[PDB]
Amino acid sequence: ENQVYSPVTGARLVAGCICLTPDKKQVLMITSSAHKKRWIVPKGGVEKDEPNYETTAQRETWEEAGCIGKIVANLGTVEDMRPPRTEFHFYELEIENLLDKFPECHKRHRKLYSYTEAKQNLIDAKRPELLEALNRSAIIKD
Ligand SMILES: Nc1ncnc2c1ncn2[C@@H]1O[C@H](COP(=O)(O)OP(=O)(O)OP(=O)(O)OP(=O)(O)OP(=O)(O)O)[C@@H](O)[C@H]1O
Ligand SMILES: Nc1ncnc2[nH]cnc12
Ligand SMILES: [Ca+2]
Repeated sequence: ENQVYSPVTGARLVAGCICLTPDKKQVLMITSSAHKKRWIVPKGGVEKDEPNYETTAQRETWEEAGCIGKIVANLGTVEDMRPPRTEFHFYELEIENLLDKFPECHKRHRKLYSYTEAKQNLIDAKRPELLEALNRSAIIKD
C-alpha cells in the first residue's frame, strides 16, 4: 500500500494545510467525504516516495481543495485522542489561487470562513486536533 506509519507509536502520518487569505481574515474549509455536512481542512496520508511533509500537504491542498499557495509557516504536529491512530503535520499556506476545477471538485464543497465560523465548524465536525492546528495559525481571531 501507499501509507507511512510512525515507527514509535505506529500512528498514520498525515500532512495538511491551514489555507489563509493574504489579509488572514478567512480560512479555506472543505466538506468531509465521510460526513458530508461536516467542514474540515485539506489533509491526507504521506505516501512512501514523498520526501517531506510539505509535499504531502501541498498535494492534498491541490487534490481536495483546488488551492495553490506558498507555505509561510510550519504549525508543528497534533495527535489523535481516538495509542494515537493519526499524527498530523500542519503548515500555514497563503492562498495564491483557487482553481474552479480540481480532482475532488465533484465529491466536496469548499468555502472561506472567518475564524469564528471555522471554530464552530470544527467543534460541529468534532475535530479538536484540527482546531488546535487552526489556533496555531496567524488567522485573525477578532
Ligand atoms: N479525530 C480523528 N482523527 C483521525 N482520523 C479520523 C478522526 N475522525 C475520523 N477520522 C477518520 O479519518 C478518515 C478521514 O476522515 P475525514 O477526516 O472526514 O476525511 P475525509 O473523509 O474528508 O477524507 P478521506 O477521503 O476519507 O481521506 P483520509 O483523510 O482518510 O486520508 P487520505 O486522503 O490519504 O485517503 C476516515 O477514515 C475517518 O473515519
Ligand atoms: N507549534 C506548536 N506546537 C505545540 N504547541 C504549541 N503551542 C503554540 N504553538 C505550538
Ligand atoms: Ca484526505
